[PDB]
Amino acid sequence: FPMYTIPEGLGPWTPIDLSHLKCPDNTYFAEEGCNEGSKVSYLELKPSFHSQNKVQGFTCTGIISHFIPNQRDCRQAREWKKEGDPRYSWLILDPAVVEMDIYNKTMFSPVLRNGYCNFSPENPDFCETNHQHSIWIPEDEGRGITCDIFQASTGILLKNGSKVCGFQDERGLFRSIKGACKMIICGKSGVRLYDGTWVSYNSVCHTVKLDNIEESIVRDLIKKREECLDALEEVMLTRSISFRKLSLFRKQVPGRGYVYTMINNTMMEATGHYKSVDNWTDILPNPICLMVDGKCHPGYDGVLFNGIIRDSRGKILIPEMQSHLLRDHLELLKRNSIPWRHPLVHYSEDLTSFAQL
Amino acid sequence: FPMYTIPEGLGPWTPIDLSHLKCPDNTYFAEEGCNEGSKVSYLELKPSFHSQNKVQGFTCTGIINMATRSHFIPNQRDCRQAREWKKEGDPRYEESLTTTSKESWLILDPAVVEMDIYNKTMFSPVLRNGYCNFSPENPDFCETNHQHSIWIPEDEGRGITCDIFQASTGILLKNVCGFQDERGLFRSIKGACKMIICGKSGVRLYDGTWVSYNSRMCHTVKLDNIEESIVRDLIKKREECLDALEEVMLTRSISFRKLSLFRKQVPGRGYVYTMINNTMMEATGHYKSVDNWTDILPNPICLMVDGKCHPGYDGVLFNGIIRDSRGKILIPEMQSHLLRDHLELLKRNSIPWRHPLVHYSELTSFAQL
Amino acid sequence: FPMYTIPEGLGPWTPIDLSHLKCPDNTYFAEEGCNEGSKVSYLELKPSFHSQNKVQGFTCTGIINSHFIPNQRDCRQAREWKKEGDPRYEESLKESWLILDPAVVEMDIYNKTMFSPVLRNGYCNFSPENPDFCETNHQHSIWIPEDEGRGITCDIFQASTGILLKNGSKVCGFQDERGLFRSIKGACKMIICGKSGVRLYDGTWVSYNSVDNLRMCSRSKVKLDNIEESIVRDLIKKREECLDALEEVMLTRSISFRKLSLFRKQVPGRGYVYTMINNTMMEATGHYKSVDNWTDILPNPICLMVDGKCHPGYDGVLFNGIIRDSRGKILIPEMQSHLLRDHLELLKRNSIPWRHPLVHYSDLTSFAQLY
Ligand SMILES: *[C@@H]1O[C@H](CO)[C@@H](O[C@@H]2O[C@H](CO)[C@@H](O)[C@H](O)[C@H]2NC(C)=O)[C@H](O)[C@H]1NC(C)=O
Ligand SMILES: *[C@@H]1O[C@H](CO)[C@@H](O)[C@H](O)[C@H]1NC(C)=O
Ligand SMILES: *[C@@H]1O[C@H](CO)[C@@H](O)[C@H](O)[C@H]1NC(C)=O
Ligand SMILES: *[C@@H]1O[C@H](CO)[C@@H](O)[C@H](O)[C@H]1NC(C)=O
Repeated sequence: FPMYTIPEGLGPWTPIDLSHLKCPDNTYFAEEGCNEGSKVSYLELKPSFHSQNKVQGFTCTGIISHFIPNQRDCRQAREWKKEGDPRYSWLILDPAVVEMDIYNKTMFSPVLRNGYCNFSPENPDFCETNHQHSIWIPEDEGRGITCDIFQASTGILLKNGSKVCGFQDERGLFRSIKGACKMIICGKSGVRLYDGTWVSYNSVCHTVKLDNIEESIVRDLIKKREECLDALEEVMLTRSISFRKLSLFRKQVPGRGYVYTMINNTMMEATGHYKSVDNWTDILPNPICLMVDGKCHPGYDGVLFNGIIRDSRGKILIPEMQSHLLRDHLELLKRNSIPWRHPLVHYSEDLTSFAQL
Repeated sequence: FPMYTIPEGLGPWTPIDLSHLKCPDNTYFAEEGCNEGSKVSYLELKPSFHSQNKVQGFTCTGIINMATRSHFIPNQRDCRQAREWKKEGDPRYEESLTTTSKESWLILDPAVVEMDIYNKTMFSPVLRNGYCNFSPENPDFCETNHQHSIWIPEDEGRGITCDIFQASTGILLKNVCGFQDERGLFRSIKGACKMIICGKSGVRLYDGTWVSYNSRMCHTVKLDNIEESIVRDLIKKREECLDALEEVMLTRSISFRKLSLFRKQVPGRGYVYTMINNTMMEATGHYKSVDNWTDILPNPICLMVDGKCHPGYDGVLFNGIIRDSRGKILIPEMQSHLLRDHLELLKRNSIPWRHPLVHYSELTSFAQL
Repeated sequence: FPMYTIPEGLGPWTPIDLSHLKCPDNTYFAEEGCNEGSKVSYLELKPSFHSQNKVQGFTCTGIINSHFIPNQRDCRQAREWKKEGDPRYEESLKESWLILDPAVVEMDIYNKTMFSPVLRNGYCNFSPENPDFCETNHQHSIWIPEDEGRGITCDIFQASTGILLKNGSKVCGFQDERGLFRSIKGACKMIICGKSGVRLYDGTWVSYNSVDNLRMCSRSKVKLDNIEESIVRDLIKKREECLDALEEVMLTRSISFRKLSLFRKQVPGRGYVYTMINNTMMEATGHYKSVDNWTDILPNPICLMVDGKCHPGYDGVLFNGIIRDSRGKILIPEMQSHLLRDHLELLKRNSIPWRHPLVHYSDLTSFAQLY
């Protein structure tokens, strides 16, 4: 476990719900007798693609007693309110972020009926929401779907004579072949590696295979994960989080993983390629500049990503780093409120509780 | 400490308050010089007995209306009448409706209390001074911290019974150091003493289990005969469960993850907690070591306890175990070791009920009902 | 780290806010080749000095309509009628002053600036334009100290006698009158109330000028590089555990006597001592010493030995998590935990209710629910 990790080539931020935060996958396999290879021109996935499984949406509830709304007017209602004249009819409650896999494009969320939904002839452009009379709609009719998900990059396919022991990234990251498998995405053939990255290079598929690891390291990963899950348990309870606690969601080993922040009291997600950091100067060459992708990362409203913030005098507070310095800071400790809980998440079975709005 | 641990002989559930959660005693002692012996036949304690510490009950509060509101000290007789009306759907609701005056007995339940199984002394924060004793001046009821609110057990008999033994067969091992369960789990004489229960002759072992045979200071643990590293881990584990308990009592919610911290990590007698009807539930069981998940999970959807797949309640089992939507058995410790996160195991499950007369300081605000 | 730790020469209690809880400094430096030296007779700091950071105060709000800006002593007169009884409560039911207290503020004891969220933009300085009060983030509410002199004083010194230790003619450390070695590592020279002396790394000052102290002190208000790795990351475990304790207090406005004991200094030396009275948190200051055997401090189940005398406590609460049960047994959280003896009274989350309305405030007004 390096002292620290910092994302390389960070993707754009997507707003998410609290329930979307996931504890990092901290597995990383070493390089042994596998160092030489041939440079392989291959395309891999752009960082936005890994934020394609979060589809923005709103919900719609009709009334005079509640009635079953239909998509067309729900949209023009949702298009108003985005600027406001009538304010009522169809009650529009947002954000309603859902997950969806790239393959069947199935949607998954507690606000959707039976936990999930699939666009069908009977619902071509909406989901039912296990409410009496509320239907869920995405914010882009096309659900931010696209296949412009690849870019050119140069790596080295690693020799072991004839056989392939692994891969090495354009960044330099050794990614092994231990948990690699072959899979087409968007009509291109490529390899799917344990780490999460997909690469286009062809030779010869949530879970985790953990049989070839020393007890000591599999115990440490379980330690790490449980720590993070307690924090998640408490974030979900209190709808709040401290920048300290948020740092437990930072992928602790080099590799692809999520990067988390808070903007406008909403949790935000992006994808990056994590690189080991050995010296605080390597990412803070002076106290006021967090170096990410060769640029000072400015942040927003004093908040960078992954629990990093900026104090009252402009200095960067990296939780892990302050903690190793025994220098406590109330700003790292204060609970940041994430108020929004969507009404129809915990809903069951003349006018609902969301008569409030 | 075994990988996991599963109850044998799982007794019936009784409802408890969150405060009755009790972090397990994880002490278990070795067999290093006690080979074989003669199979003896004996009486041990039915699990239900170990739940005689808890006595279900309710509370009753006199209610005088207005005219054009007030408090009186009712008697058990028609508190019990109004309580029974509340159990079936008699218009006891009409009672709590609003010169002209109305008398009503406001029933508030559950009010589970703790009881000295011998003193028969009940303990609660609802009882006046946190305890109560039946007397000729209160034959069948108790006083609370509210002068106009009485406490009454649901069973006039407070489940006091002596039908608490029954027949079991095991092995007395020769050296004589201890006895082997009908479950085959060694118990040592280490930390044992003598005592009489329902007039009977028997020994109590460190486990607390009682067996009928003979070949006397008697709750406590001494833990001297324990190496440093182990007692550190016992403390480590216990403090970890106490953290869970503190947050449970505060938040009045509990996640199945954390619920698993109350299971006895070692074989022997201990409690088994589950959640039925939005209420904590307690039963007693004899715990058995587990070395391979497939011994309890003959397939993904069957949890093996007392020979049968446990059906579980509301797709939820005990000790933090649940069923997913398809029936898959989620055992927290198991999932955790596979690095497989489940929100079902993380959602804080609400145990909302909090009795008004707990920590009440001498018409009342608790009264709009 | 000693099994436990007990405050010697315990000063008085100052009511603090929850946010004023601080996680201890568990550093301590051993002796190597620093055995004996010359006895000395010095001045050291009264423990109350270390709570001079906390200036009590109240806020006075002018009601007539709160639409009236109150004069400073239209407010003290109102506040002193709250302290006792009087018509105060009858103005609240033409000109009247709603008093809202406590309103503790931190103060830098040299430039005398006060800081708190009830103050305008979170801080305050006296000026000829407010020689005896402060502004709030509400235009009709001022803030006023409880003492005109904000606890300022130079009567902060006490006479005690130490041992000045020698390796060579180089001085390596002191031995306070309690007996506890305090090294010279990270010591500096400073002037308090016009006396000059050395500030040792433990938060203590003694008047006694020694050689090789050519550098003066920067901020009274830690750093640490020459310590065993194992030790430094042990300390980080303790700090982090205390910081978690604190994150939940601030959120929930409550704390258990289990949790509270995580704030006690794990090593001998100057440290804060915390308790609750009257549903308010409370800080004091003492010179902690190692406890090696519980009976040293618990000679008998009902008496906790602090400064020769049994500590009475207040409402069954003595400090640092120590409480008295229904019998009057002394429950030291650490001691109960090592015996695996659970007690609900330790787990119980004790409420710290008070939230002064004017914290981050931004006709008539809403918190004016007549009090
Ligand atoms: C007194 O000294 C303190 C330094 O401890 C100064 O504190 C700063 O005050 C500004 C506003 O006045 C705050 O925004 C800063 O956060 C404070 N810094 C610290 C370190 O507390 C204070 O300004 C000084 N006052 C005077 C009059 O010199
Ligand atoms: C946050 O809110 C402000 C105010 O409405 C808005 O202008 C801003 O664009 C929002 N944040 C981002 C990242 O756009
Ligand atoms: C029963 O025992 C408890 C302590 O174990 C005591 O508080 C209670 O008063 C006793 N009552 C009687 C009647 O012995
Ligand atoms: C606590 O409150 C009482 C008044 O009820 C008062 O007499 C006592 O001095 C207070 N003690 C402290 C330490 O504040």
